[PDB]
Amino acid sequence: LSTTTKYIFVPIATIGCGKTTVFNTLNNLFPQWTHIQNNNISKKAKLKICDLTLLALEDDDQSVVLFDRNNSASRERRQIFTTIDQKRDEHLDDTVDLKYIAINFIPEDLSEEELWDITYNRVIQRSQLDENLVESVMKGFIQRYQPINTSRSPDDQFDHVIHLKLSKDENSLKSSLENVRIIIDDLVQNFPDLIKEKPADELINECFQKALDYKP
Ligand SMILES: Nc1nc2c(ncn2[C@@H]2O[C@H](COP(=O)(O)OP(=O)(O)OP(=O)(O)O)[C@@H](O)[C@H]2O)c(=O)[nH]1
Ligand SMILES: [Mg+2]
Repeated sequence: LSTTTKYIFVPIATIGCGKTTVFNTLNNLFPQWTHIQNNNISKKAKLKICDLTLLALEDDDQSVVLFDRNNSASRERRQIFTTIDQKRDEHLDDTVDLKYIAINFIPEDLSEEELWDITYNRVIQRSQLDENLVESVMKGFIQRYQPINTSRSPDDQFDHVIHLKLSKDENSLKSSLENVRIIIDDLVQNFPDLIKEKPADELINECFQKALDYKP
């Protein structure tokens, strides 16, 4: 109306960390949020994910973009900050305040061995030349992975970091469901004007079930 705040949720992740499951759950809970999936964008598309992000924040209707891309490498985070900062005046007036929230999918203390075991088994459970290609692309995102470091450029440009968990499921609780709850609780504490009514636990569970059973 006079000063509007918008949010870009940026994962730091590798393949199969649950980015899309977490973001689909959130979008099921919050239909007005915009989930942009880098995987669904043609690498010969005119508008790339940073362009679509700014387009999806133009209307007063639109306040959250779920930026669904791995960003395992530091330079991929730097691309987001620089590109959006350079182009935001093409589409947004000066009353719009943009906040970058990092969603960290890979805990500081997780070994590369455990990261691989968890994500590789998730991905195989969802053409042997096919499998070797999948394994090799997954290894490339892990090879390039540089943990978040808000003490140095570029991660010091994040306004906030939400730290997620990454474990084998225990006590029949999927870690992505736990992470959805972590994000919602963090937002209601740290950005109370974003989520008005904290959704009921039953609704979160059902929105997660929908995302989990989604078969593209
Ligand atoms: N067991 C278990 N499976 C999960 C969990 N979260 C997601 N999955 C499954 O793991 C697979 C990968 O999850 P995605 O949400 O697609 O992960 P992603 O990070 O988006 O991976 P990419 O799109 O390939 O980059 C899917 O089959 C999910 O249903 C979880 O917490 N526990
Ligand atoms: Mg995905």
